[PDB]
Amino acid sequence: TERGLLIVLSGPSGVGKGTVREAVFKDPETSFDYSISMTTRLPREGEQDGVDYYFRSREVFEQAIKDGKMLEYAEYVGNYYGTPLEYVEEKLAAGVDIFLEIEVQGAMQVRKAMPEGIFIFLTPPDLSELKNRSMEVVEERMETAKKEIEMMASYDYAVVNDVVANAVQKIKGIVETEHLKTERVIHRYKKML
Amino acid sequence: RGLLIVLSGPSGVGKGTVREAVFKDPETSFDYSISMTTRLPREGEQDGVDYYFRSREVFEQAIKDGKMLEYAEYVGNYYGTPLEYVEEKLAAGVDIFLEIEVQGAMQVRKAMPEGIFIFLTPPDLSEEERMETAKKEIEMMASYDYAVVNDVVANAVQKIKGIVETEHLKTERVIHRYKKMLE
Ligand code: NA
Repeated sequence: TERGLLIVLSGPSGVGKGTVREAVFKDPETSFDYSISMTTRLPREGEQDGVDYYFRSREVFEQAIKDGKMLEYAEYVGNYYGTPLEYVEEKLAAGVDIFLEIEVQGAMQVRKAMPEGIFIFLTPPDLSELKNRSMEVVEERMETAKKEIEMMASYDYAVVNDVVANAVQKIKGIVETEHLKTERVIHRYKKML
Repeated sequence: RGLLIVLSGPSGVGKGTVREAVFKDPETSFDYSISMTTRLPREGEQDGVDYYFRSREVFEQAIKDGKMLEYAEYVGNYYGTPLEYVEEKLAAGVDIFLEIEVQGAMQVRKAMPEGIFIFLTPPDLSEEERMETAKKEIEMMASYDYAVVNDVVANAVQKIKGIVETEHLKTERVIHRYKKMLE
């Protein structure tokens, strides 16, 4: 059993992260597991622990935060929501790739907690077409572009969401390429011997 | 700037077969790195297509003048990669695909680390001399960036295309493109 990879897809709000993540999971060639979040809220109708969420108490959640066992977390209306280190680690050690789609502020928490993850920045198609366009809106668009390029330096790869199908193909290519790195390939061959 | 893609692996692994299939693929944007040789053309071979056919005098002068990226002599015949052709195509934004023997690949690695080194792996490795070969192939592999099994030629081709596209999507390269656009 080769170690799984944590694949983190982020990028600005409205770039199509949700749509790309859905298409990645619909693709018959992918074999990712979705990251299951831990929450302190109680289950709703049809929800199962270990399937929809890891339902835990506030005490358990805060203890996980204090012990550095939380990759990312936030409190949304008195309820904690977060990505637990223990369950991500168990799946990676069992050889399963985990795919996590998250907002840019959440991604920086995950990056600090798990630098071994593969961080993909989903890019607006307008970023390359910026010059093919001073108004306060033009000044804002140029400022947005500069900050996206600066944010991108924290990521491993940047993929343009020109066509959802194209972003999916590039993401599959990234994950396959990461598994072909000789450090990982040698590990497989040595464990065989 | 174009990427230097170096495909290597042991003799008989199918480097030639995989390189031919890579160039037959309609999606390939790679330009084949044509080697220079002092041997005469074989049946169906053309200068500037299959090889740069040159005399020993020209080749030895290119060696002496530091104009070879890598070279070797095999039973009186020189084979090598001219440095200028590579450097010019890379600067013009063309990706270069170089299929070479393991000893040639290590010359290129020393000269140009920025290259993407792909080790084409025998399928029998996962399945006394055979064990010794396997151990040395695993040891060699550590000097390469990626290792691709030649299980099915079509599968090796898609993994190689995937490697080149992924290297193009690295944020260091993507940021460089966007900054130039910015000004
Ligand atoms: Na596809």
